[PDB]
Amino acid sequence: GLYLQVGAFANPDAAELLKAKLSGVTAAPVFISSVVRNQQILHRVRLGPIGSADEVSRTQDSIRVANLGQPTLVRPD
Ligand SMILES: CO[C@@H]1O[C@H](CO)[C@@H](O[C@@H]2O[C@H](CO)[C@@H](O[C@@H]3O[C@H](CO)[C@@H](O[C@@H]4O[C@H](CO)[C@@H](O)[C@H](O)[C@H]4NC(C)=O)[C@H](O[C@H](C)C(=O)O)[C@H]3NC(C)=O)[C@H](O)[C@H]2NC(C)=O)[C@H](O[C@H](C)C(=O)O)[C@H]1NC(C)=O
Repeated sequence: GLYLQVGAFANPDAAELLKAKLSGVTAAPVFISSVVRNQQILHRVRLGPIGSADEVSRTQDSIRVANLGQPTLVRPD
């Protein structure tokens, strides 16, 4: 499965809001992965798993149309 990251935030409310907005533009699962980085909590807003490269492309397009960020492929850890 393929995964996108749409943003990463120190403010968890910003991450939750972006997650909620993304659910309106994609059918793929949207989730927050929070990690410790540089002595702070970083809330990463991600989606997937997406089943194909073509669906990834169209999902990136939909996110840009919605002005929700510049989504990039990531691999989960
Ligand atoms: C190759 O390295 C990887 O590059 C990635 C490049 O995309 C990088 O991901 C990005 O990481 C940056 C931080 O480094 C992250 O930026 C956040 O950007 C948003 C804007 O989209 C900020 O939000 C806005 O802030 C302004 C005021 O500053 C507000 O007025 C505005 O309302 C905010 N917007 C929203 C929607 O709420 C955000 O700052 C707010 C204040 C917050 O933190 O809550 C920035 N955060 C930080 C911590 O700086 C950007 O979103 C993110 N892009 C994507 C697509 O994920 C990778 O770094 C991230 C952190 C990661 O590792 O997961 C790079 N990876 C590594 C390992 O270096």
